[PDB]
Amino acid sequence: TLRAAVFDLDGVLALPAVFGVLGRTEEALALPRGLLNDAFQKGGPEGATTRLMKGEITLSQWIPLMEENCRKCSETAKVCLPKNFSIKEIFDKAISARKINRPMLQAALMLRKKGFTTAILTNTWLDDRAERDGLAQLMCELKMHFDFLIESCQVGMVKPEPQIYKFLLDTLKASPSEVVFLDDIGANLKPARDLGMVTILVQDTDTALKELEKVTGIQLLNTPAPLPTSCNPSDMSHGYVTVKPRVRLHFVELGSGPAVCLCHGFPESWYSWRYQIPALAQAGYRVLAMDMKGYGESSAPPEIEEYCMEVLCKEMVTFLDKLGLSQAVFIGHDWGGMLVWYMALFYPERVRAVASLNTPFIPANPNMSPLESIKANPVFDYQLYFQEPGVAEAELEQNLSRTFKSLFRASDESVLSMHKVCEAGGLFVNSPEEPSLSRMVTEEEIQFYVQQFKKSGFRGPLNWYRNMERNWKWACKSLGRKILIPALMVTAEKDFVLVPQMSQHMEDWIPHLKRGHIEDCGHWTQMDKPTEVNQILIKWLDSDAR
Amino acid sequence: TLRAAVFDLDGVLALPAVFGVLGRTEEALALPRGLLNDAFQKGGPEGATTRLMKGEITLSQWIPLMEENCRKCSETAKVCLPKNFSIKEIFDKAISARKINRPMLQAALMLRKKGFTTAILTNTWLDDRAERDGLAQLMCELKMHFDFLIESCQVGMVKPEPQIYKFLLDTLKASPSEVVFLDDIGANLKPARDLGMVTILVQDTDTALKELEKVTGIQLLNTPAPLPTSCNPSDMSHGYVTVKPRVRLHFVELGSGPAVCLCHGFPESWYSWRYQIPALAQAGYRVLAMDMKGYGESSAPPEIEEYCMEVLCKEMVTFLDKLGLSQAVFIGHDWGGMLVWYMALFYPERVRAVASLNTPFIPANPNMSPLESIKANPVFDYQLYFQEPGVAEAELEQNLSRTFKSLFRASDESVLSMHKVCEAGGLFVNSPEEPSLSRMVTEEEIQFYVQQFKKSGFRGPLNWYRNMERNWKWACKSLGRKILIPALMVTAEKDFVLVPQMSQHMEDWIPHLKRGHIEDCGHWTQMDKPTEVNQILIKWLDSDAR
Ligand SMILES: O=C(N[C@H]1CC[C@H](Oc2ccc(C(=O)O)cc2)CC1)N[C@]12C[C@H]3C[C@H](C[C@H](C3)C1)C2
Ligand SMILES: O=C(N[C@H]1CC[C@H](Oc2ccc(C(=O)O)cc2)CC1)N[C@]12C[C@H]3C[C@H](C[C@H](C3)C1)C2
Ligand SMILES: [Mg+2]
Ligand SMILES: [Mg+2]
Repeated sequence: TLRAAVFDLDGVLALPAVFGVLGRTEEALALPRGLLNDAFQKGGPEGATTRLMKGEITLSQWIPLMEENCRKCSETAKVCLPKNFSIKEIFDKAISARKINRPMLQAALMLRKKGFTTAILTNTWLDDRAERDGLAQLMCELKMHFDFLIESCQVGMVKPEPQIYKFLLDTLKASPSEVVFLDDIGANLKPARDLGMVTILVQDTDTALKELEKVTGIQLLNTPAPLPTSCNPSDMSHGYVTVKPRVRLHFVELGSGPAVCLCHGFPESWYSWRYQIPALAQAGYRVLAMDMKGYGESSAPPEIEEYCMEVLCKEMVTFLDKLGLSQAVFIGHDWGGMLVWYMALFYPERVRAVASLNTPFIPANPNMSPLESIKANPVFDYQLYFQEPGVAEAELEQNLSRTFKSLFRASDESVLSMHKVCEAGGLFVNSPEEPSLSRMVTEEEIQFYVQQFKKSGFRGPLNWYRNMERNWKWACKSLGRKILIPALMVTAEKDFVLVPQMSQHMEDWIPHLKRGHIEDCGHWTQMDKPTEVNQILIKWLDSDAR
Repeated sequence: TLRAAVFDLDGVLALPAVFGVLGRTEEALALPRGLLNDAFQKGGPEGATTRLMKGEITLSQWIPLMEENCRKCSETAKVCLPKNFSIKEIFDKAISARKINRPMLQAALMLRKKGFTTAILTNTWLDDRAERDGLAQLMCELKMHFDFLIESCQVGMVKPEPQIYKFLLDTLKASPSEVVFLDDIGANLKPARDLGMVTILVQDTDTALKELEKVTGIQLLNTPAPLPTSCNPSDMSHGYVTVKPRVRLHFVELGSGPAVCLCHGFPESWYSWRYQIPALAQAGYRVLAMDMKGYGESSAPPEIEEYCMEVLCKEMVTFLDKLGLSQAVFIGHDWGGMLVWYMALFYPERVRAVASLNTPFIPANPNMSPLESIKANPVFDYQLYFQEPGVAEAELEQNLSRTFKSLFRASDESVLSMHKVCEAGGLFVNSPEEPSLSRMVTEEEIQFYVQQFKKSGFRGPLNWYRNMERNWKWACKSLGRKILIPALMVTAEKDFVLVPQMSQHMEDWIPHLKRGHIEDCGHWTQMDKPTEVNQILIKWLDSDAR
C-alpha cells in the first residue's frame, strides 16, 4: 500500500540540524536556555523567519532582523549579549557544519530502487551569503537522488501549514495514506498525520529507519554496501568537437574543477566510466569522459592509419585546444591506458597528471619487432587474430548481445579463453550462444553497449590493434625520455592478460610513480570494483593533481 | 608572389627571448660574459641542448646536464659559480617572463586575413616542469592564429639544420621563394636564404615589420586596432543537455576556470557572443554560451507558457544540475539580461555573480499591470505588435536575410523605427527590401543567423514576449527581496530602447551594483563594442567573481 516516501532535509537527510547549533551556541556563550530559538521564532506567522522560509526575503536581509530579535529577547530576559555577537558568524559555522546523513540517503535510494516515489520536503531560504556555494553543493548532491525537491521558499508555503502537504500530495500524485513522511520536528508531522500519512519522528537515524523498514516491508538498515552512483546517458551533458574535417570526438561532461579526461578501453565506451563520473564530479573535478576515436558517437573512419598512436594523441591535443584546455589530467584503462602514457611522453605540457588502470607502461623494444614480442606471450594470441581486416569484425558484430555478455565478466565468471584463439579460429568457438548475465552488469547496461556498437561496429576499435609497426617506430623516438609528471599505476589482481607483474619494471621509466592495487579484480576494472577505483583515484587526484 | 609567412616564436612572437635572460643572469650574477651560452650550446649537434630540442629528452632530464655544463665551463674559465646557483630557478624566471608580442601576432593575423598561409617554426622542448602549464597556455593562445605550428621537439629536427626547412616548405605546399621567414638569430636565416626564401632578422619589432610590410605590400604597422578574436562555429565544442523530456539546451563551450554562462537576447544566438567567447576563455574562465530556449539548436516547443520567466529560470537551474555546476556567473544582454536578474532573485545560491548589458533591473509594478506600463512608453510599441501569435512570425520569417540585416545595425545606421509599429502594421513597412550591410557584421555572419532561424523560426523567441501577465504575477513574489550578490550593470549610450536612464533607480534594489558605460553603442552591444565589452566584463569578473 505504501508507494511514496518524503524526507525532511535538516535533521533527516542532513546532520547536525541547524536548530541544534542554536542550543550549543546558547550553551557555548552561556546565554539563557532557548534564547536563540525564541529569537528565531519571533512573531510566528508574521515573523521574520517565516518571511525567510516563505521566500519573501533573502537570508541576508534576514540576518540583521534576527539580531534585533536577539537584542529584544535578551533585553526582555534581562541579560546582555556577549561582546562581538554575530548571527552571521553563527549561521556560517552551523550551515557549513552539516553533511549528508549517509544511512538515510541510502535508505531513500533503496526505496526509490524498489519503485517508491521519493521527495525532499523542507523549509528553507534564499541564500545570498558570500558562502552560499557550500549549501548549493549539498543540495545538488542531494537532489539528484529524489523525484522531487519541494522548498518552502520556492513554493511560498511552510511546514507545518496544511497547504504545503496538499501541494506535496498533489506533486506526488499520491493519496495521503500512500506516503511515509520523515521529519525531526513533531509539529511538522501533525498535519501529515491528520491527512492519514504514515509519519516518523526522526530522533536517532537508526530507530527512524527501523520504523521505516517495518512500515515499508523493505530492508533498509544493515543492508549490503550499495554501488556508487551510475549515469543515465540521457541525463548527461553530451559534448562534440571536430578535431579535423573527417573526425568528431564525443564526450560526456560532469562537474567543475581541474579537467579530468577519462579514456576507455577495447571494446568499450564513455559509459565504461559510469561509476567514476559522479564520484569525481562530487570530488571537485571537471570530468570529460570520452568516446575514443572509433566508438559510440565519435567518428570511425575506416582507414587503419587513422588509429595509430601518434594520430590518436595528436587528436587528443587538438581536443584540448578547441575546448580551451591548456592541460587536463589523463586517466585511461586498457588501450586508453596505453594512450595516456604516450600522451605523457609526447605532450607533458598538456598533461597535468597521468594514471592508468591495468595497462602498465611498456616501452618499445628497439631490437625486437612487436610481432615477435606478441608471439613471445601465449595470452596475447587474440591480438594476432585481430590483424586480418574483416575476420574479427565479423565474429564480433555477428551477435552484439552475445559479444558483450561474453566479454564483460568478473574473475570467477570467465567463459572465454584468450588462449589459442587463432588455432581455434575465433574468440567464441567454444563459448555459449546465450551467456548468462555476469554479476557486474544488468541487461540494460549490456543493451547500451549493444546500441552503441550498432553505429560503427568493430572496424574502428579493432583498427587500434593494426598499427603495431607504426606505433613501434613512433614509440622508439621516446626511448631517451622519462615520465616525470605525476603518475599513478593501478593493478588488477585477477587480470589474466594485463597481469600486475607486467608493471614491475615501471619505476625505471617513471621514478615517482605512485601505485594502487585492487584484489579480486578482473580486466573490466571500473565496473568490477567501482568503489575501490573511486577511492584510489580521488585520493590520488587530491594529493597529486591539485 | 609572396603567399606564406613563417614566424619564429622566441624573440619574434614572444618577448623577451630566453637567450637574453641568459645574458642578464650572467650580468646579474657577475659571471664571465657568455658563460651561460657556452654551457647551453655545449657539444653542438652531439650536445644536451640539441637532444632537448630534438625531443630525445625532456626539459627536466636536461636541467642537471646543463648544470654540469656550467660547472665544466666555469672550471675551464677559472671562476666559481655562486652559492645556491640553480638552472631550474633561472629557466623558471625566464620562461614565465615572456609574453606574446602583440604587434607581431597582429601582423601575422593581418597577413592571414589577406590570405597568407602563416606558420610558427620554432626550436623547443618537451616541458615537464611542475610549472609547464604557463608555457602550455602561451602556446595555446598563439597556435589558434596560425595554419601550422612546427616544433623542433615534435618533428625531431632543429633550426638551423636544412632538413627542417624542407619539412617546412613541404608542410606549406609552397616553394621557397613564396615564403617570408622571420627569426631573431641570423644562423637560422642562412638556410632559408639558401633556398631563396625572403628572410627578416628580427631585432626590434617595428623595423622587422617595416621590412615585412615592404616585401608583402600589405600595411602591417600603424594599422587600425583589430577586432577581438571571433569564433568559427565548427571549431567550437558544442554541448547538449536535456532539461526535461520535451526540451534540450544547446551551448558552445570554451576555457577553464569559474563557470560563466552567457545569455543572449532577442532574436539572437550563442553566436552573438562570438567576440566575448575567446577573451573570457583567455581571461581564465569556463565560458558556456547558450542558445536560449527557442533558438538555434535548442528546443522550441510551440506553447507560450514554455517561455514564461519562471519556466525559463527553472530550466537554467536544471542545466546547472545536469552539468554538475553548483554555481555559475550569469551574464545576459536584452531578454537574457532580464532573465539573469531573475535568476539572482529566485536562485542566489546558484548564481556566483550576475551582470547585464543594456537590460536594467525593472521590478514589477504591483499596482499597474504590464499591459498598462507598455502603453505608457511609445518606444515599447513593437512589443504590442508581438502579442498576436502569428503576425510577427510571418513578417520576420518572410525574408530572414532582410530581417537580420535590418535589425543588426550600429547607431548611425538605423533603418527601422520601433515607433508606432502597430499603426504602421509591421516592423518593415517603410524599411528597404535589401538593406545595406551594416558596418558591424559581414555577409557571412548574417547568413549564420539566417541558417539558425531556419530551424525553428520566430515562434519560440516571440513567445518570450507573450507572458507579460504570468511573469508579472511571478515577479511580484520577489518585491520583498534584494539583490546582494555581486552585480554589474552595463549601459549603452545609444540604445534607443534600453536607454541608460531606465537603469537610474537600480541601486534601490541592488545597493552594491557596479556599473559600466559604453559610449557610441547601439542595442547590439557585444558586436558593436566588443573591445569595450570584453574590457568591462573581464575587469569585473577578476575583482568580483574570483
Ligand atoms: O588487448 C588489450 N585488451 C584486451 C581487450 C579484450 C579483453 O578480452 C577479455 C578480457 C577478459 C575476459 C574475461 O574476464 O574472461 C575475456 C576477454 C582482453 C584484453 N589491451 C592492450 C593494452 C595495451 C596495448 C595493446 C596491447 C596490450 C597492452 C594489451 C592492447
Ligand atoms: O524588447 C527587447 N529588445 C528589443 C529587441 C529588438 C530590438 O529591435 C531593434 C533594435 C535596434 C534597432 C536599431 O538599431 O535600429 C532596430 C531594432 C529592440 C529591442 N528587450 C526587452 C528586455 C526586457 C524584457 C522585455 C521588455 C523590455 C525589458 C525590453 C524585452
Ligand atoms: Mg528538520
Ligand atoms: Mg629565436
